[PDB]
Amino acid sequence: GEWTILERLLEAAVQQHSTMIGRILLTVVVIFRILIVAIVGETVYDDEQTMFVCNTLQPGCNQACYDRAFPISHIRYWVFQIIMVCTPSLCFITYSVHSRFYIIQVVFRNALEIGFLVGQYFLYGFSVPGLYECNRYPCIKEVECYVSRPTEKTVFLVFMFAVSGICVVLNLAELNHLG
Amino acid sequence: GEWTILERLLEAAVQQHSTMIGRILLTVVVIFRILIVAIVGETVYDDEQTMFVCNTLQPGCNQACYDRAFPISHIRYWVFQIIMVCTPSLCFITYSVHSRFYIIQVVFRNALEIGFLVGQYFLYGFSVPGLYECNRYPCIKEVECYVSRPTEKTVFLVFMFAVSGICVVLNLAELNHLG
Amino acid sequence: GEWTILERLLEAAVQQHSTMIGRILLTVVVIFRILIVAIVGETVYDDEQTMFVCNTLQPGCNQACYDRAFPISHIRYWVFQIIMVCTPSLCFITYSVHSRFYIIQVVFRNALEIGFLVGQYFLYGFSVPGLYECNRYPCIKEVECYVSRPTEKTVFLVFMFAVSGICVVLNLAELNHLG
Amino acid sequence: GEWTILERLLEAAVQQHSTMIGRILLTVVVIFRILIVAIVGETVYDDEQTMFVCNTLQPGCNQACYDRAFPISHIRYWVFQIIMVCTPSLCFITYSVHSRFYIIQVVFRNALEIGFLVGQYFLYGFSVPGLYECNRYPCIKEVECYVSRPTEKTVFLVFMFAVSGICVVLNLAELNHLG
Amino acid sequence: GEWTILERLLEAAVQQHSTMIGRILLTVVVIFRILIVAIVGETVYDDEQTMFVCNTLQPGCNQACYDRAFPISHIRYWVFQIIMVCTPSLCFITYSVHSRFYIIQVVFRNALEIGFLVGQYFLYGFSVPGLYECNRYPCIKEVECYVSRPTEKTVFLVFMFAVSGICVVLNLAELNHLG
Amino acid sequence: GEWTILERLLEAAVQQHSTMIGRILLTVVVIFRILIVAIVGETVYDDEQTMFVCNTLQPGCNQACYDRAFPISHIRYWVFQIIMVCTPSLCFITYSVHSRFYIIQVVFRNALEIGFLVGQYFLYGFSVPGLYECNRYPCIKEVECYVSRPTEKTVFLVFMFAVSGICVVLNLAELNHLG
Amino acid sequence: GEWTILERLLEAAVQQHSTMIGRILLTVVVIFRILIVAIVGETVYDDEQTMFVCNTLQPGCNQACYDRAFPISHIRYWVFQIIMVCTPSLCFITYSVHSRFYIIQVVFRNALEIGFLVGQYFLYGFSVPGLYECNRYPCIKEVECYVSRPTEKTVFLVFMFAVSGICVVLNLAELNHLG
Amino acid sequence: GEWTILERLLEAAVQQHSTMIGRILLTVVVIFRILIVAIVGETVYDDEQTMFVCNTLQPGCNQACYDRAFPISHIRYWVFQIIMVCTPSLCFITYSVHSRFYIIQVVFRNALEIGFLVGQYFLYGFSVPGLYECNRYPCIKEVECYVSRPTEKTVFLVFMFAVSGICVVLNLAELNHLG
Amino acid sequence: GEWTILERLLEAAVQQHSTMIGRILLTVVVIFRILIVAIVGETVYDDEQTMFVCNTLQPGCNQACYDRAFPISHIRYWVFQIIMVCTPSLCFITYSVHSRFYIIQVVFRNALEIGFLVGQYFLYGFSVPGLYECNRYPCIKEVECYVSRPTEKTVFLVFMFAVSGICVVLNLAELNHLG
Ligand SMILES: CC(C)CCC[C@@H](C)[C@H]1CC[C@H]2[C@@H]3CC=C4C[C@@H](OC(=O)CCC(=O)O)CC[C@]4(C)[C@H]3CC[C@]12C
Ligand SMILES: CC(C)CCC[C@@H](C)[C@H]1CC[C@H]2[C@@H]3CC=C4C[C@@H](OC(=O)CCC(=O)O)CC[C@]4(C)[C@H]3CC[C@]12C
Ligand SMILES: CC(C)CCC[C@@H](C)[C@H]1CC[C@H]2[C@@H]3CC=C4C[C@@H](OC(=O)CCC(=O)O)CC[C@]4(C)[C@H]3CC[C@]12C
Ligand SMILES: CC(C)CCC[C@@H](C)[C@H]1CC[C@H]2[C@@H]3CC=C4C[C@@H](OC(=O)CCC(=O)O)CC[C@]4(C)[C@H]3CC[C@]12C
Ligand SMILES: CC(C)CCC[C@@H](C)[C@H]1CC[C@H]2[C@@H]3CC=C4C[C@@H](OC(=O)CCC(=O)O)CC[C@]4(C)[C@H]3CC[C@]12C
Ligand SMILES: CC(C)CCC[C@@H](C)[C@H]1CC[C@H]2[C@@H]3CC=C4C[C@@H](OC(=O)CCC(=O)O)CC[C@]4(C)[C@H]3CC[C@]12C
Ligand SMILES: CC(C)CCC[C@@H](C)[C@H]1CC[C@H]2[C@@H]3CC=C4C[C@@H](OC(=O)CCC(=O)O)CC[C@]4(C)[C@H]3CC[C@]12C
Ligand SMILES: CC(C)CCC[C@@H](C)[C@H]1CC[C@H]2[C@@H]3CC=C4C[C@@H](OC(=O)CCC(=O)O)CC[C@]4(C)[C@H]3CC[C@]12C
Ligand SMILES: CC(C)CCC[C@@H](C)[C@H]1CC[C@H]2[C@@H]3CC=C4C[C@@H](OC(=O)CCC(=O)O)CC[C@]4(C)[C@H]3CC[C@]12C
Repeated sequence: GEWTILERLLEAAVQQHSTMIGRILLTVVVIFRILIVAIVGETVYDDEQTMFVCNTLQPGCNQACYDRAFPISHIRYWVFQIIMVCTPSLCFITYSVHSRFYIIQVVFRNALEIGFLVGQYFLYGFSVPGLYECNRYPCIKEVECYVSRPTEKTVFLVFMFAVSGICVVLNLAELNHLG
Repeated sequence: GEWTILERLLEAAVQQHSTMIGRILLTVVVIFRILIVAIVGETVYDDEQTMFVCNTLQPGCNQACYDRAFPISHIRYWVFQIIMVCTPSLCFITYSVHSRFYIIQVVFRNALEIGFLVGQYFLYGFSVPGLYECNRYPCIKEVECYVSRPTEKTVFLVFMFAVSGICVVLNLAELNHLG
Repeated sequence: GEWTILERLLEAAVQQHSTMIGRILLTVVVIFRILIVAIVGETVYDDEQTMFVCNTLQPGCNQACYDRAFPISHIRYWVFQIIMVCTPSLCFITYSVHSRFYIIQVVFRNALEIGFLVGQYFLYGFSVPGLYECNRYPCIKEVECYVSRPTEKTVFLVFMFAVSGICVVLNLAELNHLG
Repeated sequence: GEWTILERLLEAAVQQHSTMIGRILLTVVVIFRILIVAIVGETVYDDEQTMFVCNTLQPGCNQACYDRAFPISHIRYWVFQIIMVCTPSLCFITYSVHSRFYIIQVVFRNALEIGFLVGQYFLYGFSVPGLYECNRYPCIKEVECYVSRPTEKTVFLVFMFAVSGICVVLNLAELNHLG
Repeated sequence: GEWTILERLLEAAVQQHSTMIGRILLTVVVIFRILIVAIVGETVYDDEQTMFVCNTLQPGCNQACYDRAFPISHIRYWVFQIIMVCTPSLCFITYSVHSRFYIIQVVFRNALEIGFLVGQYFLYGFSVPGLYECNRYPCIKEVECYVSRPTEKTVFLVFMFAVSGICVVLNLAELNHLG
Repeated sequence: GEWTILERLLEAAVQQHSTMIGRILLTVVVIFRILIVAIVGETVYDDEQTMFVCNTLQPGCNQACYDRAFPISHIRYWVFQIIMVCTPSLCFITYSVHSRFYIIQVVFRNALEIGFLVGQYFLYGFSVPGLYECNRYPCIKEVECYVSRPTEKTVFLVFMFAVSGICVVLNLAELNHLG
Repeated sequence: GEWTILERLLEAAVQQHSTMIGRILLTVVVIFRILIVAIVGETVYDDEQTMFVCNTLQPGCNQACYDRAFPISHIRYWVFQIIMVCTPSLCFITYSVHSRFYIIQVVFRNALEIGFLVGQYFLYGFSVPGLYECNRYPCIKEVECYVSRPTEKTVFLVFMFAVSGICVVLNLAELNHLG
Repeated sequence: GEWTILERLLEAAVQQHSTMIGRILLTVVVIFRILIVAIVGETVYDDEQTMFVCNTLQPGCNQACYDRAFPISHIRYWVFQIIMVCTPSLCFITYSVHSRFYIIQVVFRNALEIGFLVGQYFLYGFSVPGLYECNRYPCIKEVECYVSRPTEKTVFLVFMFAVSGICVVLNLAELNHLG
Repeated sequence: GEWTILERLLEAAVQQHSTMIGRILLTVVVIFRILIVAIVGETVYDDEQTMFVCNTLQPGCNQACYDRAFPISHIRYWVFQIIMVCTPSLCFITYSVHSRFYIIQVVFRNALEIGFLVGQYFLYGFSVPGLYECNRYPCIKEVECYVSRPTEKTVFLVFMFAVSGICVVLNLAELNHLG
């Protein structure tokens, strides 16, 4: 992934006036989200489908049950969330050199943070179990499948949920501050 | 992929005078297309032929049915589209330092955007199913094949179609603005 | 891993006034931790699950016993520790350009160093043996499993424990210096 | 490996006053060690365990005999040696901007060079044979194993020993020069 | 099978006085039962467990589901029935050379014929299907298994049931004849 | 197969008065049917299911398509026909020692010969092809299967049909002779 | 097995004077033991070691656990018992043509019948389970193994125990008769 | 094969008056044909299709090329020839107990011997080579196949041709003797 | 094995005058040797080389170590011994119909019995262990191999040694009787 283009864009997008809460929120976003996703998370989800196995002899059942158990990977959801959260801060380049803008940005950023947090709760939950039960064609009746590295993905889920809750609390604090 | 050469060329190609609609179009192109293709999309289509399987014993039938089901990969079509869309904006370097030019650029950019959107509709459609039916030599009669990660590629297709429709609407808005 | 973003952040975060002990601690952190993790350690833990084998015919027992023997990889724990240790020094950017701060930073850095050292002692220990005994479902009764590169991971464990003990001694020396 | 961080640190660490012998030693270190390890040596030791085979049917005997024959890889020992040798020259950044220092640096650098040369002689020797005899559990009695690319690793061993002997001779020449 | 010992015993056991119905019953028994079992039936049930397959990867599930689907083979039940039916006629050798005996023999032969016919109805039924559903340990949940030569074993079942019904009708005819 | 019991029964069953046509029919039956089935035919149909293959990866499709292509083996049909044809001649033992009988025997033997000849025509035909097309569950759509020793089974079919036609012509000749 | 030599020897050994109980015992021995072992039992124990499987990857563990679970096959024990029981009746040929002898024969036959019945109880028991637990070298710790055709061997065990108990009761009846 | 039925039939068929040449012909037939086919030849052609291999990956090509190279096995042709040659001598049982007959028998026996000798020359030839070239569907273009035990089948072919030529010479000698 | 030819020869060879000890010896030979070898022993040694395995990857090492561990099978040694022991009793047919002969026969029979008993002690011993150690070419150094059915072959060895010792004691008793 070409993270240096996003780095240079975020360097040119952090020149806008911000409050204390906004700078604490940017510090949490830079440290607890970007460096961890861009350094640690890529290799964890590397052998997700290679080391996914099911107890059957039916061709094509592994693909069906893997696609049914993990519709979207965690890492790609987090990368999309990171890109979308910083979008309101990237519209400053277009709107500047070319206080209502600040309020609109804050409102949109709060709505995005809450939407992504709720979507993360509904998509995944709080844990990744080590077994899965599958009843999708072409598999015959119900079969059982086994997952790769479930403990380290439960740890990743819990850590990301905690960081997103912190950023949501700071967003609501600043929203109350504006009034 | 060497995306930093395109970055430096687009940095030297965005010095041309543009309208408000043109800057909104460039912002949508930079955010919703380049960062997602250059960060997220490369790894999704990595095991497309390795995890493609068919129910047969005939040598060479997997290659024939994979080539018949996916004549061109989605990711390479999107990269070519990204390069071609920014071509009219890259001819400014040749035509400058060396308002009719602006109008010609707008006309060509609208024609390219509509051509690629229609070609994307005719090549792929709106969904990627999880099964395929193949009747190509050397396969005997019709055989059935199974696809890798179909839900996340339906999600990618829908997202790209929405972004291309937004950029087409802005292109027609600016075309009407010029008159 | 994108270590150059952390490099540029640590270049912009080392402009704070520091004592002699703090500069010796930063030199030990830069040399004995970052260059070794960022150059040497990545390739050692590359085939940890591919070259992990157990003596059984049960599908899914390799995944269960590998997840039970190594809940979190050493390399990811060390990367997270490196990021967290430098966090108090990365809050200077937010708190500066925007002596109590120095004392609070020292207290938090000492607490983090001791917490990570104790957690490393409780998670892993001092050696990595070459055999493992597993009694987790779906494995039948107890089975025996064999580990990849155990001597070079015992060497890595001992080296990291020695460096962390040195940095803890310097942190307590500076804490006594402040009084 | 992130060799550009070490490059930038060595660029900022070569601003210290040095003698003629010290500059010849730095030239030999830069050319005959860093460029060869950082360009040529990484790919040679890539399939060391994949292309290591033994004549047996016992599960887990390949891991035991590979770990017994190569406790530490040559390439990682050389990288650690390169980092440690340049450490005395990297303490100048801390000790400068913040002739006894020069003498202490020379003494420590000579001790490190001799220690690593003797350790390299005792760990490996002068050649890498193409056969190995193993009598480690779980292997039954003694078994025979075959090695990958032994001639090119004997060539690498001899070349590195010659370069280290040259740098040791220059270190003792400068030590005599100081008196 | 040593059928010639039974042949010589039945040659020495058919010297007893019998009625017309008893000789018709012996003719049906000799032709429609002994020659067909002793010539045709042995090879049909030769690959019953070798060509029995189930859709699973679990060791030991084939043995469990084959033992659950066919507790006793058809051919061995028929051989035991043939031996037991001729037992009352083989007690004449002991009771002769050494009309109440004739009546007791007829009563016992009728009871045996009806018992075996009812047991054959309850054990097997009228058809052998080509699929089986198994939920026995160590198989996980329910699995599906496929049978070898089901049409020719349905034909064998129907033929044997018809012959046994004919012999039962003749036994009841003679029982009524005695009064 | 225990053919010597049938031999001894046919030796004790050929003591009945017969015409010239009946003795020619018995000679054709003894030579062209019993010796060939009892010597030559057993080994030809030994590997019928072992050397039967289909082009698929579906478990259980070989059993389904083999059972659909050969509901009853040729050799077992011929053995049953041989036993049934000689049945009217085996009722002489019961009816003798214990000319209307001769006429009834001739009528029943002609009816059996014609019934078996017509059934052989409808079951099999005149040739055994080397390919088969199968569309039975669990096979997906239509698959193609290959047969073992088809030329030698076409030769066997033609030879048996010719011999049965000769015996039918002699049976009708004797039936006309009686009037 | 050459059962016709034993047949001819038992034909020449049954010319001795015997009582009513002795003839009933010989009838039970001839029918319920010899014909069933010589016709039915040989094929049941044909694939005992081929269809015996264990859940392991260790070479040589199948042989060790099969030899530990079935030290002597049931069928060979029954054949030896049949030969030994008829031995006292086969010494009449030597002692005749060449009432104390009759009494000695009865005493020895009763002792043999009781010894074999008790040995059968202690060797096997009353049932054959479908699972076995093995802890014999070279198997690692305890492993689990699966048995072939356990229900039909429990049926065989029960039938043989019932017949042996009947023959023991008749032997003790005749022993009391002699006084 | 049940050769004892043919033995007993040939014992009852050699009671006809014969000349010296006819008895020499019967001696050659009994010794050089029946004992060798009935003792030696059965096991040679046992693994003809199991040990027949071709250099391809196409399913079903082995069956096609084996059926094309050996339309009828040598051993079955020889058994049929043996049965047919003795047929004229087996019609004596029907024609006797029930010199023109002798002449008709001699004429038919000579015609059969010459027909079978010429058919053996045209079907097979004089040698069995060790390679075969096959261009039959489903094989792609021409493929090469390898034969099992070719030298011992060339020896068998030559021996049988010599014996058949001797019997043909004796048949023509006796035909000339009759005139 | 054609044991009925030996049966008929031993029936025609037991017409010679013999003493009481000679008839007891013939009874022990007929019962405890011929019926057990001809009924029980053939199937025990059926899978001796198929179920013999060694822990290696070297082609041809199984054949070498099996031939080194079992130079001659037990069953073939016992069959040869049975044939040779009865040879002196088979020379009576030649020497009769065509008391010094009796003495010479007794002397030769005693010498043969003692020679075979001593040879059996030196060839095999008293037990068959379950492991074997092999150091024969092409095996590399020493390897370990595992044996099939060792307990039932130790039982067979002990039983045969006991019977041979009984027959040797009776032979020496009769030798002393002659004087
Ligand atoms: C996360 C995905 C699924 C939807 C992403 C939608 C974005 C494309 C949204 C989120 C932030 C939104 C922007 C937030 C702020 C505004 C400012 C608004 O203009 C101003 O505040 C300045 C001019 C004025 O004062 O009216 C125009 C719309 C815009 C750009 C919004 C348009 C819709 C945006 C770009
Ligand atoms: C997407 C693929 C399949 C075709 C790509 C074709 C391009 C090579 C096209 C699209 C944009 C086009 C250019 C758009 C604008 C013009 C300007 C035109 O010149 C001017 O407007 C300036 C001089 C003048 O005023 O006449 C000369 C042709 C050119 C470069 C066009 C030539 C053909 C181009 C390069
Ligand atoms: C390692 C993981 C599991 C927890 C990481 C928690 C961090 C997010 C902690 C460790 C360092 C802490 C900071 C260390 C120093 C302080 C300074 C404190 O403010 C000051 O010293 C300046 C203003 C003043 O003088 O009060 C406010 C809290 C803060 C940022 C702390 C908040 C909590 C932080 C960021
Ligand atoms: C290779 C591994 C196994 C051990 C690496 C140990 C290093 C951490 C050693 C080697 C070089 C040593 C340094 C070489 C020079 C000196 C200078 C000495 O101070 C001075 O010369 C300046 C002040 C003065 O003049 O006293 C303080 C110790 C120090 C940093 C040494 C401390 C121990 C160091 C850092
Ligand atoms: C099929 C299996 C499960 C049970 C087999 C039981 C047999 C052992 C049965 C069936 C036939 C029975 C026999 C049928 C006839 C009689 C005759 C009866 O004696 C007489 O009729 C003659 C003396 C008299 O007139 O009393 C003594 C019992 C006996 C042998 C019966 C005893 C029990 C037998 C042998
Ligand atoms: C081939 C299969 C499917 C059916 C086999 C049916 C047989 C059991 C048939 C064919 C020959 C038939 C027999 C042919 C001749 C007669 C003679 C008939 O009696 C007599 O001719 C003698 C007494 C008299 O003169 O009436 C009684 C029926 C019976 C035995 C027939 C009964 C039915 C039989 C046995
Ligand atoms: C089942 C296995 C383990 C041991 C088999 C031992 C046999 C060899 C036993 C069982 C029956 C026994 C025989 C039973 C009867 C007698 C009769 C006895 O002589 C007589 O009764 C007749 C002369 C006399 O009246 O003394 C001599 C011993 C002998 C043959 C016994 C010797 C030992 C025998 C042969
Ligand atoms: C080898 C296969 C392909 C054909 C086998 C045909 C047989 C069935 C042939 C060969 C010998 C032939 C027989 C040879 C001798 C004669 C004698 C002939 O009658 C006599 O010689 C006696 C009465 C008389 O003198 O006319 C009637 C035909 C018959 C049986 C022939 C009929 C046709 C037979 C049986
Ligand atoms: C077991 C194998 C390895 C050697 C087998 C050798 C046999 C072929 C031996 C054992 C018994 C021997 C026979 C035992 C008895 C004698 C009798 C002897 O003649 C007589 O006693 C009758 C005439 C006379 O009184 O001299 C001639 C040799 C011969 C047949 C012996 C010749 C050698 C024989 C056949």
